[PDB]
Formats: sequence, C-alpha cells, structure tokens
Amino acid sequence: GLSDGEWQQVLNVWGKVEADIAGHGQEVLIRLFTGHPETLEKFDKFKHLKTEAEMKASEDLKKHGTVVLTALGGILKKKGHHEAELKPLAQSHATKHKIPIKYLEFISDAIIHVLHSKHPGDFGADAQGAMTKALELFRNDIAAKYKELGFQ
Ligand code: HEM
Repeated sequence: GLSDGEWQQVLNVWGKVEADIAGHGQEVLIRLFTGHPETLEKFDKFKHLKTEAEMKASEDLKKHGTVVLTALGGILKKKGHHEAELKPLAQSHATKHKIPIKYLEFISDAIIHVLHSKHPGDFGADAQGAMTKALELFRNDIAAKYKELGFQ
C-alpha cells in the first residue's frame, strides 16, 4: 500500500530508468547474476556467460533486461492495480521458469543497488523508500500467487 506521494516518487525514479531502459536492465541483470550466481542457472540462454565481461558484451542480456524492466515499468505504472499484468508473470515465473521468491528479492535489491550506482546522490532517501515499497508490493503480490500455486 503506497500513498499517492509514494507512487509519485516511484514514477519519478522510473523516469530515470526509462531514459536508458536497456542500460538499467543490463546492469540489473548483471548485478543479479554476479551477486547471486545461482540465478544465472535459471537462464538456459545466459548460463554460458562465465565472466562479467561476457555478460556486459551480451546483446541478448541487454535485450532481456529491456524485456524485464519494460514489464516491471508497466506494472509500476498501474500504481498497485496490476493484477492483470502481474498474474502471467507470477504464473510463468512459478510454473515455467521455477523462480523462487528469494530471487525476486535479489532482483529487487539489485534494482536499488543499480539506481544508486547509476544515479549516485540522485536517488534520495524518500525515493529509495518509495521504490522499495513498490518492489515489496510487487514481490508480495507475486508471493500470494506463488502460495496459491504451492510453489516454493
Ligand atoms: C522484476 C522482476 C522480474 C520481471 C518483471 C520479469 C519479467 C520477465 C518477463 C516479462 C519474461 C518473459 C515473459 C515470461 O516468460 O513471462 C521473463 C522471462 C524469464 N524470467 Fe523473469 N522477470 C523478473 C525476475 C526474474 C528473476 C529474478 C529470474 C531468475 C533469477 C527470472 C527468470 C526468468 C527466466 C529464466 C525467463 C525466461 C527467459 C528466456 O529463456 O527467454 N525472472 N521475465
């Protein structure tokens, strides 16, 4: 449950991401994969990436980063009214990709890390609070769908 002012902060922060969705998406995934190498194993199409240099050079990783952040941005712009947008992602990530909710926590924190890394001094405490709450809401609603599906 975010206030109007918190959603305003979220969407203000998101404008930073939308200016360079592929660069943000790439860095989010690289942060996820390098911080939590087990997550790489969930991607048949990225498990060949042995080094961060290879990850950085991967155009397909940037492409997927764009897909991920485009989806997330579409969800965030719903300001919590995202059941229709979230449902297929929860279902695909539980049933097809088999992504534990822990990895969604990892990527949520990776987003925060990337925002500070790319916008140092420009991702204020209020913005971090609002973005964190929005990612918690996202993760929590996914978690509810995971529970429905019995997925761990
Ligand atoms: C912000 C959180 C995430 C968003 C918005 C997101 C979004 C997406 C989207 C839109 C797709 C393609 C459509 C689909 O298959 O449903 C996808 C595919 C996929 N996602 Fe995610 N995802 C997120 C987090 C994760 C995490 C944390 C993992 C694993 C650690 C993961 C693993 C995968 C895999 C393996 C695929 C299939 C990739 C392929 O083979 O093309 N996702 N994701």
